[PDB]
Amino acid sequence: GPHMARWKKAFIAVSAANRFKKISSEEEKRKREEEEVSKGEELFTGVVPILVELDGDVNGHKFSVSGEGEGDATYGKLTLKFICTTGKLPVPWPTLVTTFLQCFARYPDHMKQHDFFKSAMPEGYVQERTIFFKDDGNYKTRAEVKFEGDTLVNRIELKGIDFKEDGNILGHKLEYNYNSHNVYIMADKQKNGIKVNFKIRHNIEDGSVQLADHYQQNTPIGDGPVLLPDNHYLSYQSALSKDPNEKRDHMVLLEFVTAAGILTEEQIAEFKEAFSLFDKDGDGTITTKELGTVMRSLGQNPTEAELQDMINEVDADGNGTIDFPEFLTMMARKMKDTDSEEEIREAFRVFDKDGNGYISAAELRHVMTNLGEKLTDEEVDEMIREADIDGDGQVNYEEFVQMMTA
Ligand SMILES: [Ca+2]
Ligand SMILES: [Ca+2]
Ligand SMILES: [Ca+2]
Ligand SMILES: [Ca+2]
Repeated sequence: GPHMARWKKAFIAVSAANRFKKISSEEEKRKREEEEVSKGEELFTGVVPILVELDGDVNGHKFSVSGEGEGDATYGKLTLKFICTTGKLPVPWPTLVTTFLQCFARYPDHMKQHDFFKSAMPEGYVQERTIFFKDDGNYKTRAEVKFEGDTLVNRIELKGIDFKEDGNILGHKLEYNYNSHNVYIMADKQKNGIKVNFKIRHNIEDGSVQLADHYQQNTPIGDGPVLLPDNHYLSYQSALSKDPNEKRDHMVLLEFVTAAGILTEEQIAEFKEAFSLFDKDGDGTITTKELGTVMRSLGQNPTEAELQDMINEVDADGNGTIDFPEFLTMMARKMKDTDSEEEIREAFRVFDKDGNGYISAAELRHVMTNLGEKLTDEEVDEMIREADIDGDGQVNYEEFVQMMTA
C-alpha cells in the first residue's frame, strides 16, 4: 500500500548519500581518462622520425624491406624511402603502399576527438589487414606501430597467397604511380579499437585498373583509454618516385592525409522526498552542515574538508550549497561503478546496522528516526511485515531486492 513509498524514500536518500560519498572519485576517473586520451596527440606536434621494417612472403617468394623517413601530422604529410634488402621485390612496389602510418593524418580541430591513432600512442596499436586483389590473390598483414624512443616504428609481417603467375601482381603489370582514395573509419567498441575499409584502384599498363579491397582492424597495444571515433574518413593522396642516386630496389613515397566527414514527473517527486531529508530546514538548499548531519546519521563521520569536497563536485553553479536541480543531476548521473545491484546492495548495508544480513524492525526504526523520515512504530512494523516473506520478522537481502525492484 503506502509502504513501498516509505521504503523507496529511504532507499533514495541513502543512495544519494552513497553517491555523495562516491562522487569525487567518479569525477577524478572521468577527468583522468580525458587527460590520458589527450596525451598521445601531443607527441605529434612537430616532425617525428619514422622507421619501417617488413618481412613478406608472397606465393612462396620471401623478401624484406626497410624504410625510414619522417611524418608531420600538422601538415598531414609523410615522406618515406624504402629499400628491398633481399634483392628485387617479387611484387610491384605500388601493391605495398598501403602496408607501408595513419597516426600522421591531419585531424582538423573540430575532429580531434575522433583521432584513435594518436590517442593510442606511445604504447601504439596493432594494425591488421586483408587485401583482396580482384580476380587474383590476397595479402594478409599484421603491423605493430609504436614509439621506440623518439622514433615512430612500424614493424610488419605480410603473407600473400593465391596469386596468378601471369596476373597483374606477379606479372608486374602495374604502373609506378598511385591514385587518391578515401579511407572509411568506424569504432569497434568490443575491441576498444576501429574497423577500416577502402578500395584501392591500381593503374595497369594497358589502361585497365586492378582493384584491391582493403579490410582493416586496429587495436591498442596498451591498457589505457583511447578515443573511439564517430564514423568518418581519411582523404589520402600518394606520389611514388625514385632516388636517382640509389642502386638498390627501392621506392620513395610521399603521402598527404587529412581527416574529414564529421524524465519521469513522479521520479521528480520521489527525488524531492529524498531531498527534503537532506534539507533539514526546508530552505531548498543542502549545506555542508546538513550533509554532515545526514552522513553521520548513516554511520559515516566526514571532516569539514571532505564535506566541502563533496559539495564542490555537485555544486554546479558554485554558490556553496546544493539545491534540488543540482541534487537531481547527481542522481541522474550514470556511474561507472554500478550495476542495478550495487546501488541496492550498498543501501541494504546501511539499513542492516550490524551487518548480519537481516534488517530488524529495531534497525529500521533506528535508521528512519536518524534520517528524519517521520514514521510511527506501527508503521515501521508494517514495512517489515510487508517485505518479510519467510516470516522470520526481519528483511534479508533477497526480500529487500524483491521489494525495491517491485
Ligand atoms: Ca537547508
Ligand atoms: Ca549551488
Ligand atoms: Ca541486522
Ligand atoms: Ca524475512
